[PDB]
Amino acid sequence: ASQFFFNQRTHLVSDVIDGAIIASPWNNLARLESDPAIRIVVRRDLNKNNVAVISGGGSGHEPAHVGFIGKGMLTAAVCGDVFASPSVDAVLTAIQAVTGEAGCLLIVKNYTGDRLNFGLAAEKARRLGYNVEMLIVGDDISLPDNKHPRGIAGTILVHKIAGYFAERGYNLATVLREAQYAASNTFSLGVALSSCHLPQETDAAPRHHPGHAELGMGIHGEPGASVIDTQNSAQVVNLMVDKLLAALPETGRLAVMINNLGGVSVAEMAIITRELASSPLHSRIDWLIGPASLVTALDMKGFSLTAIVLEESIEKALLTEVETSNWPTPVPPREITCVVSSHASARVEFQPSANALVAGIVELVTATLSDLETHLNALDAKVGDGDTGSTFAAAAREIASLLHRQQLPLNNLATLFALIGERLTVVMGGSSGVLMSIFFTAAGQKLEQGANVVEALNTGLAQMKFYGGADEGDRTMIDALQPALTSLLAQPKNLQAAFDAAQAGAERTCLSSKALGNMDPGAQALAMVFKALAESE
Amino acid sequence: ASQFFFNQRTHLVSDVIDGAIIASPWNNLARLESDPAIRIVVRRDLNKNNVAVISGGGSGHEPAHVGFIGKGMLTAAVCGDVFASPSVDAVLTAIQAVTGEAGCLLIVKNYTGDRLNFGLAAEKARRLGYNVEMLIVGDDISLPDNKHPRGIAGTILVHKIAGYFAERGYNLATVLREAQYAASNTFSLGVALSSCHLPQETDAAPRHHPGHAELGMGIHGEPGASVIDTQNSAQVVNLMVDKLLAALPETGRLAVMINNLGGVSVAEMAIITRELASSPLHSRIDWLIGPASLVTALDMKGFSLTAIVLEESIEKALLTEVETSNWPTPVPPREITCVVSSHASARVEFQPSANALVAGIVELVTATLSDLETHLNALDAKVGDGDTGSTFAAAAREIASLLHRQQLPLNNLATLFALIGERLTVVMGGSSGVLMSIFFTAAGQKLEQGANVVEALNTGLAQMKFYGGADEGDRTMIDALQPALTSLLAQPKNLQAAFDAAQAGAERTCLSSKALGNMDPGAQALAMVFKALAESE
Ligand SMILES: Nc1ncnc2c1ncn2[C@@H]1O[C@H](COP(=O)(O)OP(=O)(O)NP(=O)(O)O)[C@@H](O)[C@H]1O
Ligand SMILES: Nc1ncnc2c1ncn2[C@@H]1O[C@H](COP(=O)(O)OP(=O)(O)NP(=O)(O)O)[C@@H](O)[C@H]1O
Ligand SMILES: O=C(CO)CO
Ligand SMILES: O=C(CO)CO
Ligand SMILES: [Mg+2]
Ligand SMILES: [Mg+2]
Ligand SMILES: [Mg+2]
Ligand SMILES: [Mg+2]
Repeated sequence: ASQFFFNQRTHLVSDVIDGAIIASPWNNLARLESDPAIRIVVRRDLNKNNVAVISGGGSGHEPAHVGFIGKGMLTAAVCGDVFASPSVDAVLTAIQAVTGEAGCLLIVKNYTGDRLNFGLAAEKARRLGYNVEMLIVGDDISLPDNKHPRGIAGTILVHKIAGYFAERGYNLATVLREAQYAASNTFSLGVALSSCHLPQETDAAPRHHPGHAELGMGIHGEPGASVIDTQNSAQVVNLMVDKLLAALPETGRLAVMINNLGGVSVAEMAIITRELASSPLHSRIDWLIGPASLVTALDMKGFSLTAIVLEESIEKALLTEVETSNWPTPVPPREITCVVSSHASARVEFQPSANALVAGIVELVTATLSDLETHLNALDAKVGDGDTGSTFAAAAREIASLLHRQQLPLNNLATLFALIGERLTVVMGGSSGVLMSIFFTAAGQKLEQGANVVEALNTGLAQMKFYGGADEGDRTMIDALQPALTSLLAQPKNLQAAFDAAQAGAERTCLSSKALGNMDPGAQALAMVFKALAESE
Repeated sequence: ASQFFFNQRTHLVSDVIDGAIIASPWNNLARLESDPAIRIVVRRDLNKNNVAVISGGGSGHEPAHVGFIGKGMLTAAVCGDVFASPSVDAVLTAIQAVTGEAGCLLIVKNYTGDRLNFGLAAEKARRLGYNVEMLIVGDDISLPDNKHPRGIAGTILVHKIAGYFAERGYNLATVLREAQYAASNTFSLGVALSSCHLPQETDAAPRHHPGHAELGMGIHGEPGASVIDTQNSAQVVNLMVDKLLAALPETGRLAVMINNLGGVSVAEMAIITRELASSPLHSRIDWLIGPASLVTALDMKGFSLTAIVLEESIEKALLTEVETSNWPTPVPPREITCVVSSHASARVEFQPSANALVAGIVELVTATLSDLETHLNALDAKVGDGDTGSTFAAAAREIASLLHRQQLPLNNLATLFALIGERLTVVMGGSSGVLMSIFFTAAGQKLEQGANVVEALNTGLAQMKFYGGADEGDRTMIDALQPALTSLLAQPKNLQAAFDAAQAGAERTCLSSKALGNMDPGAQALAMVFKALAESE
């Protein structure tokens, strides 16, 4: 057991190169022909004139590094198995394959493996006349007590710079110089809630600290430095900023790169951006690079923060656009702005009126429902959350009240409907309330545009179905309403006819239980209403 | 206990809007002033003239939908809490705030919540004169037995189209029409290894099926349809393709969108792309949209596949560039190509020679090490993996052999070194081998460029330090080599002097254990070598 989408373990690395290629925005990536145990990617527009910038490292960091290959950055990338440096054979095959006479600059992440392998390589290469140069990058500041700073997220910035001068046609020695400069002005710090899943069956889940967060967890999954007693975005980001400010000049503009280690939600990544924005670090940030997954660790739920000082040339090269696959384009921290609108109140206006007829109905209808409360709750109990009767009564009691306080526009229906619509949702929560609002609301806009009572009701229904998604036969109040309304559309004055129609429909809902004790509360509610009307006309 | 980067639970949604804004590439996003319980984002370049396309839904799907706001797509986006539709109050405030006279088209994801809320809204809006229109999107094909297809990943394509016609200045009724057209030509299917983590303490971990994968897992984390008996990339992707082909025309070009639900590694996402590339679906794909996180479910470890038929207008509108935050730019499935190089073999050339002197050393040195094997293994056992003696002997026995078979270029050192360098890594695996290769290899390139034996050795060392990262005092063989080499650089012929130097250094490594039983194998190995040399001169 594990949790990894992959086919043939042994074709893992390869398959990733393929898919990386099959998605090249600039179709500028190409695999270098060679033994299967050597996985190299090289830019199709090879310019052996300029100094070639080669980079690499293990897999699982993705897009690093095939991602940053092409005009403006990496010439080629050497990929080894998951979390393991390539062979010497491969780093060499790469130098030869793409290095011209201007030379090549190997940019290696600070780890004894990559160093040793890329190193022996660079040597066997020097010996073949190739002018080689190697720059070890160590930007992690998470373990100051350790001799060799781990190389992480910041590495790619070192590329951006090196690549700049490379394309401009500068001498190898000038590339290296400018490359190291950036490096020594780069500081990265990472945090993670839980490690990453691997492409193999393992003992137990990934390292994890319940409720806590590990600071400085290595991209290979290495153990970090400390453990923060919380998972709180603000707190955690601030702490990181301190440790970051603690190792950055007391003054100097800078660009900050927010890296997603692979398993943080886009949402979370966003909060973290808001956190760093309100960070004591804000007042010196002229640029943001992220949120984005730039140098990940498989699906590790962690993010990183990389700061780079803008002294001299650095900034110029950052901002220069390039032709890579995943390189993000620096963006100055925008300022949240509040746009305003001429927002007209919806609160329906009305002027109280009396109307012996309509009032008699509003009274009868409202009252009818109000008594059922208990029984409808009973029915809703064998079916759902036993809240129907109470829910429906709230809406009734409310309009019933407004009736008695003489505050109802009885003389104008299109307005009375619109009013009821705009009030039920309040007294009654839940879908019902909204559905019962959609009904009248849509109804009143049919009456308004000059239509009879039955045509509005029927349309108020059509809308209730459109949004509510319910048809006849779904064991719903629609099962009694429609029939009832379809009967009034024929014989507009025959209330017995419409009553019977509802009662029949209300009964169908009784013939498909999975819990007359299986009856759908809505249907009943409806039917008993039309029954009330009929026993008075 | 949980696993979520967030500060104030109640400011969750808001905070995400902020960070989404603070990163706007086009600085075209702005929050609409309103009560705090109403979270709306609207494009700054509001053009009431064109029909406004409003969309929304819960949070946690991220960049959807604030990410797709701007020229060419969404006018505004209404955001509700995590995995919960916005209020009616909010969907309305949005329509008013940005809808002109040309009207507005609400594009809603198929879920009873969003429908009901955005619906009552659209109604209360119609009533205020606003020409409103609502399009429910349902592209999930994972549960054909269900009445209402869930809305997912494909939704954004529906936007791309609707937005197209909107900006061109078309009539509301033309937008809707073209919008629905795309929708009905969109088919999505998702898979997940495990659900997502939420911003709250919960009973147990997210749904998960050890070794298996859930098909049709809802973006809210709903239960999917089936469960595949494997996690295999190829298998899983193929199955999805079948079910996809099963619901797509037997003929027709199409674009496919590969969506990352939030928690899949970039690497995995890439394999899945390679899988779909070799899929029975390839021969009809003129475009790829992804891999990318477009409509996620927090950190859910799953991906989705959305197919859209290119009949008529659809394709024209897809490809049109827009001014959004996260909209990807369709890219035709590239073809992996193999670039070739003029790769010169490194295999060092040499012509056998005899040399009484040098051979006497190669013999003495090689032999000296060869005997230690046992003792060096003992020392390496109290310190590391008890493999030193054996490792070092392999390298010795090997050169010792080559000595005896008269196959060594004894007459030319620069070549003998270069040869030994190019052979030790083979007989001896592990860092030692590589270090011992870096030594001689770099050495031979110093002798080659005309230098004495001691200057090469000293340089071979300098390199070993540069790549190996070890300095004097790190309890390493460097602790005996350097002193020894530093002694020969002064008195080049005094072997006793150099011996003593090593023996002293070898002894320092003895004064900092954490396991003369604490001695570093490397150091000893070295010292006993210079001792051998001295007891013969
Ligand atoms: N399209 C529809 N979808 C769902 N329910 C409907 C629909 N049309 C009518 N109903 C009725 O809605 C009633 C539900 O009762 P109600 O008093 O709202 O409690 P509830 O809906 O079960 N809980 P809640 O989701 O919080 O509103 C049922 O009796 C159904 O008859
Ligand atoms: N960076 C370094 N530079 C120089 N010498 C080193 C360095 N690291 C280790 N050594 C020496 O190399 C010896 C390593 O012994 P060895 O028998 O190769 O076991 P090992 O280090 O565990 N090989 P491996 O299993 O690949 O890690 C030690 O005695 C050290 O003296
Ligand atoms: O993945 C790690 C292996 O060394 C860094 O490349
Ligand atoms: O998050 C979901 C809420 O219904 C989809 O918008
Ligand atoms: Mg109920
Ligand atoms: Mg309820
Ligand atoms: Mg050992
Ligand atoms: Mg070993």
